[PDB]
Amino acid sequence: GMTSVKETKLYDLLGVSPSANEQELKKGYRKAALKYHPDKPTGDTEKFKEISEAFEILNDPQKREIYDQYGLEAARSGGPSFGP
Repeated sequence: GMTSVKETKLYDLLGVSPSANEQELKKGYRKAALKYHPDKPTGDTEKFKEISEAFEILNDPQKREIYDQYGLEAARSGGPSFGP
């Protein structure tokens, strides 16, 4: 895909590189899931879900763009949902 995003963290959340292929995503996902697994004492469930969400944002041109423009918080919210 096109890396039209602000941060390449989306790839880091999948444990893959910008030009990663499907095989990379699968193996990286297991690595990332092993990294942000809720078994970790901090209990990062949001980060575990963020793994999939990152790919979903990266795989979706709408949220991909929103990520570039505003960032992850906006992209994951489906837009600049930042009220006063």
